[PDB]
Amino acid sequence: VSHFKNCADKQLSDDKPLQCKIRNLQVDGNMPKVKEYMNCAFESSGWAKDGGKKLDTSKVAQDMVPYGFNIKTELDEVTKECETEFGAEISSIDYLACLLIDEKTKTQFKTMLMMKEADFFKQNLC
Repeated sequence: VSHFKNCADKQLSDDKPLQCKIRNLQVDGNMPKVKEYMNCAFESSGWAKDGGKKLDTSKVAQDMVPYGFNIKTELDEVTKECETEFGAEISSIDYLACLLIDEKTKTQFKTMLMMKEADFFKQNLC
């Protein structure tokens, strides 16, 4: 199951340009539809809890095992810093950005994401 493709096909079927930006990991929460999309994709991946307010790092870690990674402690640290920054207003797009910006997590997370969600990320969207 590609959670990212299923969310894109159901929320963004008429918005290939935004799908391209998502493919390129060049989106933020100020763009219309992005907070909604990323909550959809993180929730069906088992990552977003409480509608996007919390992140289950144990599920992220589970998903990374087939790619040879185990950085659960780093995921916990980055997630905690993200929560301190955004507080009650946090959502999945913020957790994504935190993971993609931190040297502790970004390359491992992107490898898992590109491989596990290949059915979305491989598409000719741009």
